[PDB]
Amino acid sequence: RNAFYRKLQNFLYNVLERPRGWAFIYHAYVFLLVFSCLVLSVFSTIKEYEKSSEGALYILEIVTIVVFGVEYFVRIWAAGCCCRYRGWRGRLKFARKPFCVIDIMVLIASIAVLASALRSLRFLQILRMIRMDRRGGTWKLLGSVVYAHSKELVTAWYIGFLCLILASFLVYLAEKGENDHFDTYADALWWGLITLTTIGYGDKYPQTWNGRLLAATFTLIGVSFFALPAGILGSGFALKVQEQHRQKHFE
Amino acid sequence: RNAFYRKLQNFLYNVLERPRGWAFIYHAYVFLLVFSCLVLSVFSTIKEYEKSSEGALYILEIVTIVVFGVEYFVRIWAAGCCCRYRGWRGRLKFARKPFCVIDIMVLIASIAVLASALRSLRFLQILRMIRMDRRGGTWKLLGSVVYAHSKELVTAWYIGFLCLILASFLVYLAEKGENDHFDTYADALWWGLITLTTIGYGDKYPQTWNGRLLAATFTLIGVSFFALPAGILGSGFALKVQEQHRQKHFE
Amino acid sequence: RNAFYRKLQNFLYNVLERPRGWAFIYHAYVFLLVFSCLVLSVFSTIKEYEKSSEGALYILEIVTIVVFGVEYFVRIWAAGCCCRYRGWRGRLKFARKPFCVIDIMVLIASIAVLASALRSLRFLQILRMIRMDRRGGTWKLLGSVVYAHSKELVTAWYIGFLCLILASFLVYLAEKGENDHFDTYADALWWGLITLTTIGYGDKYPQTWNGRLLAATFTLIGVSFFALPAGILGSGFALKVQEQHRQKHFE
Amino acid sequence: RNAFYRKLQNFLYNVLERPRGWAFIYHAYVFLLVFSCLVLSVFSTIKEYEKSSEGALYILEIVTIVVFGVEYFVRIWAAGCCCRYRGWRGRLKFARKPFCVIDIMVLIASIAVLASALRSLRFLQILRMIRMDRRGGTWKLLGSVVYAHSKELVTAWYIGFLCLILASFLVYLAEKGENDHFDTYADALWWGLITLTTIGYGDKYPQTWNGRLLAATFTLIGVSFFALPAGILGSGFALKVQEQHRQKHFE
Ligand SMILES: CCOC(=O)Nc1ccc(NCc2ccc(F)cc2)cc1N
Ligand SMILES: CCOC(=O)Nc1ccc(NCc2ccc(F)cc2)cc1N
Ligand SMILES: CCOC(=O)Nc1ccc(NCc2ccc(F)cc2)cc1N
Ligand SMILES: CCOC(=O)Nc1ccc(NCc2ccc(F)cc2)cc1N
Repeated sequence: RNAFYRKLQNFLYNVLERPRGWAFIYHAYVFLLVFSCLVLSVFSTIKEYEKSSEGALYILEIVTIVVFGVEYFVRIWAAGCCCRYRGWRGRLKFARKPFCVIDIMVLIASIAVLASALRSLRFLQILRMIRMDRRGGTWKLLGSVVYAHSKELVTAWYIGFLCLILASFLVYLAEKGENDHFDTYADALWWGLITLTTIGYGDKYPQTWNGRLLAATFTLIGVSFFALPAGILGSGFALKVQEQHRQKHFE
Repeated sequence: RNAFYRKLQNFLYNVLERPRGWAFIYHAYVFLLVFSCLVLSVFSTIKEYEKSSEGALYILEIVTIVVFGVEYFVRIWAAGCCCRYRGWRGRLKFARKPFCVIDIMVLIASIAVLASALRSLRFLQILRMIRMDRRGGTWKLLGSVVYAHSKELVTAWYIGFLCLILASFLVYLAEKGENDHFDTYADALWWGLITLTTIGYGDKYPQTWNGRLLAATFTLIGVSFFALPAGILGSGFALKVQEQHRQKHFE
Repeated sequence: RNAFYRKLQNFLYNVLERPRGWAFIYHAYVFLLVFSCLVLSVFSTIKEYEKSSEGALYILEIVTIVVFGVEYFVRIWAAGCCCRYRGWRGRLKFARKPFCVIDIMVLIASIAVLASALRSLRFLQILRMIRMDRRGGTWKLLGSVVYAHSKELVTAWYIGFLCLILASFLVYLAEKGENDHFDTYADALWWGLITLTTIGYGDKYPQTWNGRLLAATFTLIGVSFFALPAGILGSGFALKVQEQHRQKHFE
Repeated sequence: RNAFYRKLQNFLYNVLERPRGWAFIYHAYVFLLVFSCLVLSVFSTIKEYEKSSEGALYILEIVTIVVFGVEYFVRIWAAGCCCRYRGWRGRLKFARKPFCVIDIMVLIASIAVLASALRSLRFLQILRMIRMDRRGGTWKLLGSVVYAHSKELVTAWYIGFLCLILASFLVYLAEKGENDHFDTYADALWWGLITLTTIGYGDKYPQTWNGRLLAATFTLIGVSFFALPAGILGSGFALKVQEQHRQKHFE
């Protein structure tokens, strides 16, 4: 009962901790439970189905509190696999990690809330989602690629920003008298910011052929400068994965 | 009459089966007949031209049933080219393939429908389109490239999802009292989901300068995080074709 | 007066013909005259400024007919530089090229129109724009890159098309009774086609939480599959220019 | 007091001038002061909060004039580090640079305005933003990448422009009689230009099944040709940074 003790310790703190193979199954399904619990929290908002959803939602709240209670327990046990955290002092200190203690705090809030309250449960659910990280890996990856392309990006942010201010001002001048949409500069900026991202709600549009004519030039330019940073970062991620691909195919 | 027998067997089960050269002509034109049959099925919906289209549509239904009846026949014959499926047992078992039997089932439904019915014919037409694959090659290609970029993508899905929930909640707080668009959280989420994809129907827009001010920041961020996965996959497909290009230029 | 004869022949049929250096100046400015002539043709449409624009437009029509008359003359003369088309037979046959004869036909139509008419002049102006090519180089380049990526693209066109038909049908079912936007399938297809491209006019939007819920899933998928082919072709052009870059840096 | 004199000269004309490390902190924070001063200039437009913002804005105007006055002073002093501009003649001529003299002119306008006026201060603030460059580096980078891809781009601009004119004309013909949106060609062009960029305000949309049918084809094409140049330039920037990456990893 030692090699089984020690084996299951290894593979469990493989799955619970940094997971490799089929542990992504478990990490996806725990994501599903926290996620669907957040969704039913949204169904609580509709007063026409508030009572029905609330019925099922306390129940799924039951299961979610039980799931993460046991997950907290099980990880603390299978954390014996750490060669630095072993037996007494390890497992008595491992729950002292930063993420772990905030995690137990979020979990205990989950515990009491079942023992104005819904604000608390919506937020703790969100921290389950953000609890997905435990490392900030996503933030690290995004920061790296944003850093590598700082000159190209800042080129796009500067030139796009200028096109916004310019086009908004011109349209404001041409359509300040004959239109009620463009009453003050702040309205012309809302209009510029909402066309250049190609959202185009339709609540403010120019209606004199001068406004149409000036928007039509800075539009053709600006809408393509607001769409660069998505294009630049998209290519950056793909290129970076190709390089990590080959580098890893060797080492 | 053997070498002609055997020649036309080869080139026909080249064209009907895995096609190389001018067989893409035939596969495109059969796609046209199934496609245009689906379109006339849509024209059936307009009651102002329902009768005219329905007139022509039973006729093109005639041709389509005849075409695929003969295609079923001709492929079963020219399937003698299979070195594993030869004469009796092959051609008597080749129609036992999974895709082939579902194909004959869809075809026989086509046969009876010309012998509440229009629901059946719209669906069988759809299965002609999905019958285009016979291999799931498109699904394989998409799955490969989605798999290769799982870390970059999940970075985008996580950070975009957070920006959605955050911006929707802030705008909901700033514009819950002075506006009828944002009545419940579920409305604020519909608004967030429809601006961040830059659809912008225009049915819900913020109208207090607090809502405009908070949307204008998470908008500039979010609309570019919802547009990544198209950008990442787009670069992924192009890069992958370049690598298959060179690799094949050798081997 | 021979070396000057022959020199200016060379550099002129350099500029007029396949241009290298500062001949792009001339080709841009001739593009400006044809272009601005088309624009004033559009100003003719507004009856409030029809007369003013029409005033200036016959005048710029004067200059444009004179410009291209002389260009036709000058190119036919400087075409002596062709080692195959020399003196009598060359310059007497060079105007027999396909593009040249259609060009003289368009020019002569320009001549007579100044000697229901505006339909003719709008069209001939368009053929000046399309006359920019003379080779179909742009069509060749686009066809090459579309050809190279046929498998990735057709993956996107197939999967996007399916998502359209599917989402439109589901939304049609959920919102056929409680809404006047979605009356027939053809309306649901117009709605699907206009959200998935993220145009979003706002004339048709779902208004029952079932329609919002089903659109919100196929939206998140579809809007990113309709945006691939721009992303794929965009990366394709950039990659191809890098390869032609290095290849030419050698040879 | 010489080595301290000379040391701080070096590191200061490192930070103020071409900055390397933590000088980006200072250059970001000076960007914040000019930027937030522009924003409060916009809050001046809303007459409901005009007085409150104007209150705080003269104050932040105080700090901004003092900041750039001292920056002008301090840079002129620490400009002794220039091996060509040293002591008397250098520091007496260094303020004779083009950017420096326009900068002092903008600064002195800032000085007098605190000693119809708001038009002047909004513009000078803008020139602080454009003063960020001092070199046109962003313009240089954009021009380089636009130049490198001139053939692919002009392919996109030509083919997209044709699709615009074509689709707008067809829709104009099909929906000129039965609709008030499309009254003249100029309206059909506004509609075409605003759908093809996927803005889609919603003020003009086709409403006869002929207009819907013709828009639906040139839409599927055009909206993807208007989105190329963002895609091409996006890939161009990313590719170019990868090449500068490796080249610099060597030299
Ligand atoms: C992808 C990460 O987030 C983005 O890079 N997005 C983004 C950021 C800025 C801009 N434009 C410049 C601008 C700056 C300030 C302003 F107040 C207004 C406009 C465009 C985009 N797409
Ligand atoms: C291309 C294949 O499909 C996509 O990757 N598309 C996509 C998927 C998700 C997101 N955002 C995150 C999100 C997640 C859940 C939610 F309920 C709401 C938002 C954005 C896009 N474009
Ligand atoms: C860039 C050159 O043109 C494009 O490749 N564009 C494009 C073509 C098709 C699709 N979707 C599939 C579809 C097919 C048929 C239909 F009737 C409806 C939808 C999307 C885009 N963007
Ligand atoms: C990124 C830098 O700016 C752009 O390249 N943008 C852009 C420029 C033109 C076009 N279309 C062609 C056209 C030309 C003239 C016209 F009067 C109307 C249409 C599309 C885009 N996106």
